[PDB]
Amino acid sequence: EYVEALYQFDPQQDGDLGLKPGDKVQLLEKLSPEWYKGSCNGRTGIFPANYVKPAF
Repeated sequence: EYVEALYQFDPQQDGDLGLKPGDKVQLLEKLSPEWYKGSCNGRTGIFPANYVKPAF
């Protein structure tokens, strides 16, 4: 499963996966309704679920 970032998430804590709009992210785990774990361009971390939409 892959998702696409719609909004810029600026990371603030170690383990956060920063996102720029258009970035496609491999979804590794849905931790809760509010936080996902994923990978993008070689980086792995967590990000809020409402920054992204389905891609494939």
